[PDB]
Amino acid sequence: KETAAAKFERQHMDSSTSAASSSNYCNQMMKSRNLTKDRCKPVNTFVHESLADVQAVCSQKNVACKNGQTNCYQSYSTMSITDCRETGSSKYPNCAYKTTQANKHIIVACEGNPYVPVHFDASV
Ligand SMILES: *c1cc(*)c([N+](=O)[O-])cc1[N+](=O)[O-]
Repeated sequence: KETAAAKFERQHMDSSTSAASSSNYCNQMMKSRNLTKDRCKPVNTFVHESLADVQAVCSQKNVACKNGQTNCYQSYSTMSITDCRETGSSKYPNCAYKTTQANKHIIVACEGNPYVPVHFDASV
């Protein structure tokens, strides 16, 4: 029902800001995107770039994915990202996150026609 593409946008895209606003950013975002309904994801990354710049990653630098496949692409530039990692005080359903601001290259796996991002592989 929710495509892999759509799930990518829900889990990782945040074009509404240039960077995380407060230390509570990950707590608010994890909750509002419903990323903590099933369990507390241990880590998550949000990307603060336009959808078009992120989709364009699929025509950028081709690299190997962690699983060894070859449909992974690294952004030519660094992108503004927010790192969310569970704190020592997190127990489902009361997940808790540390928000960290970063600027790094993103690596995503792409698939389909249109060829779009479906999985966030790593940040470099
Ligand atoms: C989406 C986001 C997180 C998880 N999870 O298992 O942590 C699963 C899904 N999903 O669409 O299955």
